[PDB]
Amino acid sequence: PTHLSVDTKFKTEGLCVDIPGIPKDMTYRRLISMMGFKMNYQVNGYPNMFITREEAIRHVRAWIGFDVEGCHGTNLPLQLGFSTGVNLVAVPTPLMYKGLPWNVVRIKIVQMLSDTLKNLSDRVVFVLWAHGFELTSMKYFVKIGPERTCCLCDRRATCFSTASDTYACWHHSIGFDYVYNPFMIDVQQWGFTGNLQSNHDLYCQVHGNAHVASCDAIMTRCLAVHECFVKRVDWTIEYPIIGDELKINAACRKVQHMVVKAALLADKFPVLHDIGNPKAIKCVPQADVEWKFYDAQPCSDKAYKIEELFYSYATHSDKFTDGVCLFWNCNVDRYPANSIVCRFDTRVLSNLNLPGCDGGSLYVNKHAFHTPAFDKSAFVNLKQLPFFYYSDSPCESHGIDYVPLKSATCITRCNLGGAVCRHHANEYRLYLDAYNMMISAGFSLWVYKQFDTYNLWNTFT
Ligand SMILES: COc1ccc(C)cc1NC(=O)Nn1cnnc1
Ligand SMILES: [Zn+2]
Ligand SMILES: [Zn+2]
Ligand SMILES: [Zn+2]
Repeated sequence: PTHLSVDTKFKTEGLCVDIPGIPKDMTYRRLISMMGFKMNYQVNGYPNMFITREEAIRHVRAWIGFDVEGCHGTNLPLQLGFSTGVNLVAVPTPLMYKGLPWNVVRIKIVQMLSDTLKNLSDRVVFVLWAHGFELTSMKYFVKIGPERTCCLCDRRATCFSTASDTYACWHHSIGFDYVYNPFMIDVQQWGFTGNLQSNHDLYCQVHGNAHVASCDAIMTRCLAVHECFVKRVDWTIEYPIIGDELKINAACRKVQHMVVKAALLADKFPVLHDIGNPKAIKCVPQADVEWKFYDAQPCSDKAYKIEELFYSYATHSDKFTDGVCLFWNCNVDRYPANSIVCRFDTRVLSNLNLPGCDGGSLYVNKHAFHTPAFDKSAFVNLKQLPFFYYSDSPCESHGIDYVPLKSATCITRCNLGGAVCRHHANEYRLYLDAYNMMISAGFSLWVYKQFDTYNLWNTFT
């Protein structure tokens, strides 16, 4: 059970309005044959055009919703819609394009998928709510065959060119006209009652139905993400490194240690309530503070209600008002005023952050985390945490050329003494790099209103 057997049954009830008379008994093998594709008994890495739900989840970065609506089926123009917002009209002679023949439409498809996916995935997975026309239109822009490599690099081939008779990956496909060996999954096969809009609207109010193919393509991919990442969550699935994952995670651990350590030194809290990851470790192991941990896995649907995080049933909760609360990526509706908070901003544009369900986003870095929509009102009791670098380490070099550092936010004994030493300047610039990496990845930092770095200077006496 590695791939989806071509002899698996495909429910054809969703297909019978575009294709009336379709057999109720249908296998993937017969469907693929009906679509105009010949697998010809080939054991070359492409056993089926269609993939399992499990394989689709492993390749979420490759998901592109796809819908086809009949504008007028051999003699009529089709509107091709993609979860990128693109609508192309193909004539058989929110971005809406005018009627053009397939030979030019297919060039645009390859360009669009290539620009969208080159930094996300080695493939495309068309996410469908299959009614018939999307499957029968594939033959006009898709070619299949054995698994191949790019003509310019070692990556797998995702495109084919009839002009040059060559294959390319998403990075080297300029001028290519066919999508080569794509994958697809039909959301309707999962067992739903009612149409696409009725199932999508149950979970999401951000995607409306403006009655174009791209709206359906968006809704289809949204509903798929809800089913695979919101209601059902899998933290055993690892995802490849496609960008700054390692640097971002390392920056996150540096910022956390810095901010929490300085909050403990500035306001000397006697107790810290660490609410979040059940596998969390003390980010400041040498701190005096009474460290108390509370387990809450990342919320993937709605933000946790703060009232429910403290709901102790028939017994008393701990006194959250005593000391400080640390919410490191533990997303709540409204933070207590005595908090240190790291909250991922779902609106961030990046190769790690994919569009999600109901305003939320699917953040993919080692694991997939569907995150609830960033909401500014969650931080009404707090303020934005300013950048600062703090260090009590000795002014000792141990060792990359140099320019003297002048900064009001380098909180060290040397800067108090009038001149930042080389070590603390090197460490300040590295910390500032890590800090900017974390902010630009989408993370935002918030703190209790009494926080003041001026209180850190007297820790050097
Ligand atoms: C669902 O939460 C609980 C369940 C049972 C019990 C006994 C306690 C809690 N909570 C709790 O004490 N949270 N806390 C965090 N910072 N101050 C208080
Ligand atoms: Zn290539
Ligand atoms: Zn939606
Ligand atoms: Zn120094």
